[PDB]
Amino acid sequence: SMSDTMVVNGSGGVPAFLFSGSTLSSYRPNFENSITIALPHYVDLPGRSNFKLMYIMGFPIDTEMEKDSEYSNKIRQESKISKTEGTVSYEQKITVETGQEKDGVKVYRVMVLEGTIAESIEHLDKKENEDILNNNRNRIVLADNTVINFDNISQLKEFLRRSVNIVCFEMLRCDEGLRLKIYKDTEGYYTIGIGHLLTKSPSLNAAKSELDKAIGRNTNGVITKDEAEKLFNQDVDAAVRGILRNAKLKPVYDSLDAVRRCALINMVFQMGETGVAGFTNSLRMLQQKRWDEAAVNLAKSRWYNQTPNRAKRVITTFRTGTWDAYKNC
Amino acid sequence: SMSDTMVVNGSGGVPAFLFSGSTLSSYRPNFENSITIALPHYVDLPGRSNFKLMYIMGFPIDTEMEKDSEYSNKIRQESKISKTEGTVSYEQKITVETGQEKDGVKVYRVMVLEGTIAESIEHLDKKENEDILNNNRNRIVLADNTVINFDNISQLKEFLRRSVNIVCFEMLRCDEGLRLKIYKDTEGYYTIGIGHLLTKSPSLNAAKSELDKAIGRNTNGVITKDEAEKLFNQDVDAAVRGILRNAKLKPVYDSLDAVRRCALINMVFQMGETGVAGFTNSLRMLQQKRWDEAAVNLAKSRWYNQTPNRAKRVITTFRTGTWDAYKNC
Ligand code: NA
Ligand code: NA
Ligand code: NA
Ligand code: NA
Ligand code: NA
Ligand code: NA
Ligand code: NA
Ligand code: NA
Repeated sequence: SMSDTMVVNGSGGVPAFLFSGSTLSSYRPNFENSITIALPHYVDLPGRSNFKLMYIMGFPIDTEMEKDSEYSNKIRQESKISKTEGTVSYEQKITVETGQEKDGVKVYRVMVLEGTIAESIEHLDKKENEDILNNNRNRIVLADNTVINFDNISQLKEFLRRSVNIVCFEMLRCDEGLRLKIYKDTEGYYTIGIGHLLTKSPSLNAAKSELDKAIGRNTNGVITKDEAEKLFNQDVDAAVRGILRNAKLKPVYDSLDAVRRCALINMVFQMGETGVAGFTNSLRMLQQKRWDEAAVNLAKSRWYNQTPNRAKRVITTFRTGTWDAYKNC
Repeated sequence: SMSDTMVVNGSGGVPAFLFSGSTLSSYRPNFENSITIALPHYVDLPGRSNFKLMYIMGFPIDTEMEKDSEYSNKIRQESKISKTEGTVSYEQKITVETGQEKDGVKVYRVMVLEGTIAESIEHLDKKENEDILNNNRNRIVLADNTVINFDNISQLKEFLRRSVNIVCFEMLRCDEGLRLKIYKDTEGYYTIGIGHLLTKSPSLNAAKSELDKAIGRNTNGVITKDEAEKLFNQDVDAAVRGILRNAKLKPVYDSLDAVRRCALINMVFQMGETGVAGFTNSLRMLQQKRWDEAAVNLAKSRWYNQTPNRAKRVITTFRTGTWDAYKNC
């Protein structure tokens, strides 16, 4: 007929932009002739059940079908973990995929294959990955082969950041408290959650307006426990973003392990970025991993003199890289 | 190891730009679920032996392997047709492919699937196809499943144009002669081949310089029969290019069949583009397919009066759309 399609190019699809962008993967299959990389090659991911991958042009495609097949996976179970408020334990590897599904067939491009949460965060922020992530369904395939389906890409990125930032949550809760209703801090300012300053305005309505903006709903000044975690995530993200823009803080931050990063973030929560940036000598000792020397030097500061109990806890965290000071808080 | 590749994107390959550009194909397979178009689907091309295609994202891939396989073709035989000077009969459909081969494995993207030569010419000139054609090996798979391998894309395009233009060759040979050595035309000007004017200069050296430039070698004023065909192809191509830029000639040309196009090209060879563009009424009659009226009107012209024998032959070609006037020339 006249409407028959005679010319095909790369437009559309089904899923969209399927072979665009990049994939991060420590695993790299070894098949064999170089000129046949664009031909499909199938492999079972080492160490995993029901995890067959089809490679095309070096990219992995994860297909699931209800129909039994030697070339696709069985339909995977959905995880019970909340896509809105849940986390994945921060040390587990994850697989991040983007694609489409319908009528018992699922076709997903693998974007991160058994990567860390932090690797996943950086990878999904790459500009070359915007088109594929923004135009397809995004999911995580967990280490146990269950799946978390996300409503949109931002929800997935927020879940990832929540999973890494939660590592600092109980530490800051210990030091700053956790409140689910607006209260006044020791300076008279409206605050909620884990030391989250809403406004310096004496207007309670203004504080509620700020809270509603941060949470994204009409809270009437009351939040859930998970929303305290949401504000905390926003605050940690802001702190880290500022640290990385500050030539006095980036090198030390880049050098620290997760637990010690929490201690640096704790200092920023307490005294602000500029204040922490003033600790030139102690920061240098931390960057050089001179833990005992750093701890000794931090204790000689006005910070330590003003709040010695919290400072002792933070300093022990820098000295040891453990949660010893926060056990049973 | 530290050099291990952890990030893969679309760069390189193996063959290069394999899923770029567009494919022209009257045939369109019917598989089945929309979201699985990026998964490989295999089909045997209807009406052909040893012609299995692998479809990915709507594009066909033609693979050949020495190793026996249910998923690739047997190695195809090379055609005896000359890649430099040969042709394919102008009514045969052809398959144009671009790709790579080595060590008994061949992987080719199908660019035109059983298309006409004219369709192939237009398709391979599309800007979106430049990258894939310029960076891979180009071949034609003929209707008999034998293959013509081209040294580069220009050689393939020239072969295609030669195959369509040869249709006019014996007609113009009949009317203008064929000479393999430089001679002087009736106006004293150096000429060769099928009425190919080299220069109006009285310098034989200048004529040889022009000839060497057109042919692309040191000819010393002597060409082969196939080189007369090369000059003819260049002249037909130039004539057609001019016709399509001329608002007075394009509509009639667009409307004519192959044989009648040769008659219009014959007129341009004889009297130049501007001269042919003067035949407003006769061109209009041709465009409207009023063959008898056009033939009657063309015979009333000064052209007919000056060269009635050639004009009678050209006019019969416009009247009938046959080679009747050129049989046994
Ligand atoms: Na790893
Ligand atoms: Na690593
Ligand atoms: Na990894
Ligand atoms: Na210091
Ligand atoms: Na056709
Ligand atoms: Na057609
Ligand atoms: Na066709
Ligand atoms: Na006329």
